[PDB]
Amino acid sequence: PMFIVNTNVPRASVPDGFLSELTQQLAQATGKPPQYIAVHVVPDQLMAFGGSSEPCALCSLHSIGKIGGAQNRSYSKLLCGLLAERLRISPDRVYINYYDMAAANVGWNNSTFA
Amino acid sequence: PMFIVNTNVPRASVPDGFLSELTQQLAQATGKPPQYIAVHVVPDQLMAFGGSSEPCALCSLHSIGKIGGAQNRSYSKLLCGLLAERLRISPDRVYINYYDMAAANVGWNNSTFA
Amino acid sequence: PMFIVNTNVPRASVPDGFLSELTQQLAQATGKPPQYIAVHVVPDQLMAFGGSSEPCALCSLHSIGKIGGAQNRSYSKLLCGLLAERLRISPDRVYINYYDMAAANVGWNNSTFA
Repeated sequence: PMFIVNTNVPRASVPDGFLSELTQQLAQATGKPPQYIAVHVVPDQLMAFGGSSEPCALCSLHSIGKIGGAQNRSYSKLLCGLLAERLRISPDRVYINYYDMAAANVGWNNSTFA
Repeated sequence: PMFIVNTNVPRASVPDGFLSELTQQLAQATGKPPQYIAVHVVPDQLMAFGGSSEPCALCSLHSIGKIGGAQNRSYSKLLCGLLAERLRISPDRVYINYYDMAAANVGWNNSTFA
Repeated sequence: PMFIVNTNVPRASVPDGFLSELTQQLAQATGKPPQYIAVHVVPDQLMAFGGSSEPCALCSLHSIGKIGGAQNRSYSKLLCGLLAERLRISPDRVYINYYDMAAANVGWNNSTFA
């Protein structure tokens, strides 16, 4: 699984250990081993949500399976929780796009996951 | 809707007001309320289009519905128009990927739109 | 086709000529003319792969067709090869998401490719 967060919150507001916390929590939520979890945080972005430049985040979670109605609700509660607690971003200023990737459409280690 | 623009045009070439203009115009073109429109502009990128480093843009528009052949033509005319007029990027050096997101696959406010 | 790579490798480690090499090699692998190939490299990123911050890359390849099981294996070999040789990123620390785009869902030059 891969999780990306783009945000206008400044780099100095991202706590040390945030990458690790995301890795651990997503391993738990997805059921996948942490060795397969990739995380990417992009602060200091030039962005707006609803026309406002108050703190916000635009995110993606890609995973081979483990994506669906109930699961995505649960991921959204988890991830909005983390972004609120760690980055002080209001859950109503967060979008998370979920992608259920076909194994054949993810490249890794000179091949695909198919 | 979420609109992202990545470009090699420098930050100082992005005019004041550009994110608001995007937000306003996308609300109009998509029919969605401005409060749901998120925009993200990433200047100073290391990129090429057709092997050339002349001004270019790689973009995405994600929306829950309002995505289709005619609509996407109309978005492309609008957005290429804005990138040409405001960032001086030629329309033929612009790619926009469109995504019609399932409501279940967009997280917001601790839940999804499902 | 459009190829984007996000990496924690620093900008000074990206060799001269790298965007052209990507452009050329992807033209060859996809069969599409280089004039239609767009590439984007984003260094100095804050990211982790499998809980660690050694060199890694999170990437996407979007193409109108030319996406599938065998082709994607071949792209992954090529692109992991280039990232290893040029950026010294281990292939096992690289994910590449592949997207087969509908022509109607790609904007270019005030319209779509449909």
